[PDB]
Order: sequence, then C-alpha cells, then structure tokens
Amino acid sequence: MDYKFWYTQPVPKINDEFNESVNEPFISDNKVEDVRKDEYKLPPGYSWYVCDVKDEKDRSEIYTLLTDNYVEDDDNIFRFNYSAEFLLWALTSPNYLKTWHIGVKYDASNKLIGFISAIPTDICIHKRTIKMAEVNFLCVHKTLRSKRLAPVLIKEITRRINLENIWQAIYTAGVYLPKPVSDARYYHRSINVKKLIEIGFSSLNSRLTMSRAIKLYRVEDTLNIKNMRLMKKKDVEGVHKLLGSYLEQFNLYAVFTKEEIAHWFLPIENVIYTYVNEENGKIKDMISFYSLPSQILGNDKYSTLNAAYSFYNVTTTATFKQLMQDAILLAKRNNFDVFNALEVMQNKSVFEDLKFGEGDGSLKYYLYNWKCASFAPAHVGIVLL
Ligand SMILES: CCCCCCCCCCCCCC(=O)CSCCNC(=O)CCNC(=O)[C@H](O)C(C)(C)COP(=O)(O)OP(=O)(O)OC[C@H]1O[C@@H](n2cnc3c(N)ncnc32)[C@H](O)[C@@H]1OP(=O)(O)O
Ligand SMILES: Cc1c(-c2nc(Cc3ccccc3)no2)oc2cccc(OC3CCNCC3)c12
Ligand SMILES: [Cl-]
Ligand SMILES: [Mg+2]
Repeated sequence: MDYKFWYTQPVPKINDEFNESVNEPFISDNKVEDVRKDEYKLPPGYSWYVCDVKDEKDRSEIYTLLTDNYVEDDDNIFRFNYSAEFLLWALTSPNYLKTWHIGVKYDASNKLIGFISAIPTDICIHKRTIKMAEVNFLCVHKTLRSKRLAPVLIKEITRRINLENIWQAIYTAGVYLPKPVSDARYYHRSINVKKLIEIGFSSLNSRLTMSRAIKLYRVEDTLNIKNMRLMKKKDVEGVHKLLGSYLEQFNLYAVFTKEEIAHWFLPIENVIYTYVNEENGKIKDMISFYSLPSQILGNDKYSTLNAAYSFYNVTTTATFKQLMQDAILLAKRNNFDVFNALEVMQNKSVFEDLKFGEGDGSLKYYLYNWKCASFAPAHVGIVLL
C-alpha cells in the first residue's frame, strides 16, 4: 500500500534489500539530550495514562481493552484473549520500565481506549548484540480505528525508549509493513479434535470422518523423555546454559541473563509451562510453551479456545521430533485444545510427522532503526509473546 506513516520512520523501504555484510542502524550517533521531552499530542478529549501493571485495577483495565479489542482472525470468529496474569508476566520482566506501559484514556468517561508497551531485551542480530525494546500489545478501541491514533502511540513509545538511550526495537505483526527481516508461518496441532471441528477451527472431509479425525490425532500418554518435569528455581542456571548455548546458532535471538531465564521460564499456571530433563545434575532437555486463549466469538457451546503456543524447546538426549511429541503430550495433559507453533528454529522439520496443519497467515518479524539482510525463519531464534 502507501505507508505514509512508516516511510517517515527509520526502517527499510518496501523495495530495500540488504547484503549479509550490512548490519547497522539506519540512524546512528543519536543523543538522549536531543530527544523530545514533551508528550506527543493526542486528539482533543484524550489523555496519556501511565499504567501500573502491578496494580490489580490498572492491569484489569488493560485486560478489558485487549479482551474486547485485540487481534482477531481475518475471518473474525476468534479474538486473542491474554489473561491478566499473563499480562503481568509479559510486562514485568527484569528491569522493566513502568513508563513504557502507556495507555490512552478518553477523558469524559475515564476509560482506557489505547495501549502500547515495551520491555528492554538484549537482541543479537547477525552476531551483534544490541539493547532493544521489545514492543507489544499495541491496541486501539474498535470504535476508534483508522483515526491515525496508532502512529501517536508509536511515536510516543519511541520517544520514551529513546530517553533510555535505546535506539532500536523488535516487534512482530501479522500485517505486512516496511519491512520484515523474516516471515514465519504458523501451524496448529489439534489436541481436542472434536472441539476444534465444532467451533470451525478445523475441518472434516469425506475420507476424514469424525471418528477418523479423532483417531488421527490421538496420542499415547507416555513421554519419550520419562523424567521431563516442571522446572523449578534450582534449574535456572542449567536452563540458562542449555538454552543460551543453543540460541547462539541463530541469526536473531534474545541474549538472556539468569534473571531473565528465571522470569521467562519458571512455571506459572495458565501462563507459562517449562519442563526439564535433569541427568547427573545437568539440564539436558527442555520444553516450554505459553497459554494464549482465544475468545470464541458467538458460540452457543464454547466460549474459550485453550491454546498452547510453542516457546523454547531444546534437546540433547532425544530427537527434536521426540521432544516436540512430548511437548504436544504435555500440552494435552494441561487441558489445551491445540498446540501452535511458528516455522522458526528447528520447528518446520517436525510439522508433517507430528500432524501439524498449515495455518492461514504468517507472522512477520521487524526491527526498528536497523538495516540487515533478511533471512528465512529457520534462522530466527526468538519467539515474542
Ligand atoms: C527505538 C524504539 C522504537 C519503538 C517502536 C518500534 C515500532 C513499533 C510498532 C508497533 C508494533 C506493535 C506490535 C504489536 O503489538 C503486536 S501485532 C498486533 C497489533 N494489535 C492489534 O492488531 C490489535 C487490533 N488492532 C488495533 O488495535 C488497531 O488496528 C491498531 C492499533 C494495530 C492500528 O490502529 P488503526 O486504528 O487500524 O490504524 P491507525 O491508527 O489509523 O494507524 C495506521 C497506521 O498504523 C500502522 N499499523 C497498523 N497496524 C500496525 C501494527 N500492528 N504495527 C505497526 N504498525 C501498524 C499502519 O500501517 C498505518 O501506518 P501507514 O499509513 O504507514 O500504513
Ligand atoms: C498469531 C498466531 C496464530 C494465528 N493467528 C491467527 C489468526 C487469529 C487471530 C486472532 C485470534 C485467533 C487467530 N491464526 O493463527 O497462530 C500462531 C501460532 C504461533 C504464534 C502466533 O503468534 C504469537 C506471537 C506473536 N503475537 C501473538 C501470538 C500465532
Ligand atoms: Cl511528528
Ligand atoms: Mg486510530
């Protein structure tokens, strides 16, 4: 299309394509002293609001906004429905800034109608480790769309990030925008076939009768890696070394400190599940997935799709296929209806064998103020929320 906001930003033009040797900002030698100290102007009747995500009621306001107004399927039957506890987890990572949790209220009602957030993350792109902001949960009320409010929320968080002497960010979206560094399709592994069939997530065809679809997806309730267990605090140094060593092979990944591993992976019910295999006091395999329900739009029988999303999975004692089979099984044991995954890291390699179906669209990865060659999603080693 035209990208009249994006073309004023430091991001590639749609036709830009860079050599592998290119790996730099679009704009360097930036100065915290020069950054605007004034808040970006909102339309008359709207005000900035600083959300405190540790405050139950502020967190609840953001929860309601996203519940009613966040990402939907381009057929409009499902809306992402992140839990309040998930938001807490997602937004209170180590060294997070309260002031990168930005809301917009309509003054006359005092209601939150807009939101955008960022957490700090060390990101390695093509073997350069950069302090970045990981931006997410950009949301404008459905009553207020196409009013050019998103660029205000965007310019306003950029300014707040820049005040911290950070000049780059990472972000993902399903819409195509100038310009992805990688593009990863999503795949779904049915667990509760019948429910999926009933709510129109999956389909039957004459050869695949209901009972055949159910038999197709059925799994044995026995782990390939028998000692896979919920991670605990004692496990963090071992996960740090396992995952950390594994991630170094990729073109794009997060460099986690121990404190970050503890946050990202220590299990929280209905938010984040990590399983580990400990052999001789070493952590040799891990599995992790997060909970992201979709509200079912207008179904007289089901209100919620329980979905597990593949997070970080490493094996040194089994095949990757065996590990991901256990991951599916662990997700089944925790009452999930489906197991989603992106064609990132080694995932694509197992989708056919493990009966994944191809989804409808893809997820684009983006960098802000960074210039580099684009790459296929198997070289992507980071999963955003
Ligand atoms: C160094 C620091 C850097 C910090 C910042 C880095 C950058 C971070 C960037 C943000 C990353 C967030 C990642 C994220 O949270 C994960 S992706 C999910 C985003 N949220 C949703 O989709 C919720 C449902 N939709 C909405 O709330 C609205 O449709 C939104 C608010 C998306 C757009 O509201 P709207 O009412 O429909 O639209 P206008 O206000 O009229 O604005 C139109 C302008 O916004 C551009 N747009 C639309 N969707 C976008 C998107 N998903 N990313 C970036 N840009 C997006 C669009 O191309 C157009 O610019 P253009 O004319 O050039 O085409
Ligand atoms: C986003 C996604 C999908 C997926 N999205 C859709 C369309 C949709 C929209 C709203 C509700 C339900 C469905 N269909 O599938 O599967 C995925 C599998 C893995 C990861 C995905 O994206 C996540 C990381 C980035 N932000 C949100 C979740 C996705
Ligand atoms: Cl401006
Ligand atoms: Mg708008």
